[PDB]
Amino acid sequence: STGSATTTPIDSLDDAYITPVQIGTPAQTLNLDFDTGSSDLWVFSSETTASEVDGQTIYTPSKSTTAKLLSGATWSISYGDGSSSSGDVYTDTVSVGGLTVTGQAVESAKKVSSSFTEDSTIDGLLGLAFSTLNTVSPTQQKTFFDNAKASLDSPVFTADLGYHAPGTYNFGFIDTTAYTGSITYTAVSTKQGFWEWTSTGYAVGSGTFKSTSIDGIADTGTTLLYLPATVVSAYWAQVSGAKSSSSVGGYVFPCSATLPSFTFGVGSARIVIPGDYIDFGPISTGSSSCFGGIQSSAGIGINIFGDVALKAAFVVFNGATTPTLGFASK
Repeated sequence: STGSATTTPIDSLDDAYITPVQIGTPAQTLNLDFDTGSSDLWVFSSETTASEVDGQTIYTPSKSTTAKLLSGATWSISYGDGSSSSGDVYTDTVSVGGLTVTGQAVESAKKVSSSFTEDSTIDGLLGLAFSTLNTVSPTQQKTFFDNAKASLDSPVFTADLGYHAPGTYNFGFIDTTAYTGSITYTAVSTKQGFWEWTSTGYAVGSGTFKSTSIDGIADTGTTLLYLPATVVSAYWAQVSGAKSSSSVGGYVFPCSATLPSFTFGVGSARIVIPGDYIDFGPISTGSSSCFGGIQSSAGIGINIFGDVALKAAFVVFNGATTPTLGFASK
């Protein structure tokens, strides 16, 4: 089997991407944030505290003939941005882009944090990291990918995120029309439950390439590119008037600037992030200070290749017995 679904930016900045997902019988379609940095499929639901729902579409298990309470199971998750959610669990039929899993754990939110409530465009998350990170207790649950894997034509999914445009998540096949050149594969460590890999270095604009190992994760659920402070300082030093602002929470730059590109290494291959991808616009409405898309990881504990980086590539998440990542230009 295969599946193919279009993923659409939630706003003009590509802050996140939503993908429609069919849950239950008859289908209830929710728009979920596919997150390669977490392992829970959770949804706004009929159980979510009413004051914490503001415009999201909800899953109502009582209207699904295939929903079953997963008795005793609870979940609770905290993300890198300080957001959180928790609740109980149903199993139900879940389909993405024509690919169906029966008996998928659908984590029904009873509580969500303010950032989820305030984002009416995101109806929940679909985690695509390794199932070792799933938070369901007392019986950990599998991701949609892990449940689909054995049925797929190839044990892979691909992320093809757009810049200010829709893109695609494919399951079970590699669309050889969707990228240019060849795909460079690189090793993955699953020790932390992430798609963790080591970049071979970076360049700023037309500058020379610096060969240096940068361990980080491929995380579709993170907007920006978070790298070591040395690398980030080297990038923003090439933008007149750029500075790190403790008041704003990162590097800002004059909105009048033209940003340089940023290149990262994948083995001997190179992925170029155009300068425009690194512009996240005014820090507040009407400001002439703009927020940068490359930020320091120093306060995180891991480097994150988020959407800024991933949307410059066609990315293969190879879930074979030995997982690997692949990157191609596009």
